[PDB]
Amino acid sequence: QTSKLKSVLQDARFFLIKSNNHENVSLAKAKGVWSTLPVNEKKLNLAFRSARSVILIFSVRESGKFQGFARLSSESHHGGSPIHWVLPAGMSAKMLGGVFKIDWICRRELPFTKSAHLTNPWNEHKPVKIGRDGQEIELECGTQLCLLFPPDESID
RNA sequence: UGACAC
Repeated sequence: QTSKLKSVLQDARFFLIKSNNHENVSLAKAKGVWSTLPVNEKKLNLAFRSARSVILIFSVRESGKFQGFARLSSESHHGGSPIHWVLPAGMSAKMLGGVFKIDWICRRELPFTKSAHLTNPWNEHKPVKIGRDGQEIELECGTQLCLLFPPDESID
């Protein structure tokens, strides 16, 4: 069975998160928080109240593989210092700082070959690895991704 | 409005 995690997959909204470097994803799991473009933080903040739960799926541009997924624990923060994100070329911190708490359901990576049979109809019907940051994935599509993640038992 | 698949 999928343990208590299944409780989210029955009604949660899934979101495709991208990153320009593996360092932002690695830093986000080391901090237990995340940040993204202000148009995406808005979609995640509004999805938080309208859904039973929100799930953020992590990915890197050059990797094409998923680095993990985590449940949005809270809305974006403000009035305090931001996280030390690794800003890629042409990026600036002014688009960030809306840092939100997240709960890592799995720290492990997952190659797209396991999810190759999946596609997002809430998009151009393209595979789950394509599409921009903040793209909303279908309820049952993103659910299936959570079922095909490997166990994090490699950590200990 | 600024982290698509390569």
